[PDB]
Amino acid sequence: MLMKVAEFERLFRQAAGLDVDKNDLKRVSDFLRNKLYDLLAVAERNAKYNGRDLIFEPDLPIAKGLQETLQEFRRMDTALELKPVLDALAALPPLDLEVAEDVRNLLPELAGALVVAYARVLKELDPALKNPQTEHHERAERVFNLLL
Repeated sequence: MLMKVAEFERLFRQAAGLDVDKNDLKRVSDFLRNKLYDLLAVAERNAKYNGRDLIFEPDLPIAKGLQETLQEFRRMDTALELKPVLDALAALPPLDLEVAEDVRNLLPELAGALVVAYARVLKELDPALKNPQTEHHERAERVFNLLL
């Protein structure tokens, strides 16, 4: 998974006051891993367009809102390990281009930002519910699919 079960739990609680079900975490991890991979796939296309053979941060399609969510995640002081994120991404097809060092270091933070945004979307679907179940996750995925 992108991070430890305890880290996912902590982020859902910190970001949105939600008690996430441990049973839904593997699906959350896989879903967000796919979104992160797709940010890198688009970044690869952008790097090539700019005549480069390496992916830099500006190549990742990060809109202002997600950039602000990333800053908020950074300020939660949650140091996520790189290896689990790289291992999760390696589960999918390799990209043609490698990424710059600053991008590699940004990956765990982007994984955390995606969890913060996902938790907050899940909360907005039912502001009063503290313990969302699988059905709510299906709706949160549909929302994420519209933009990422």
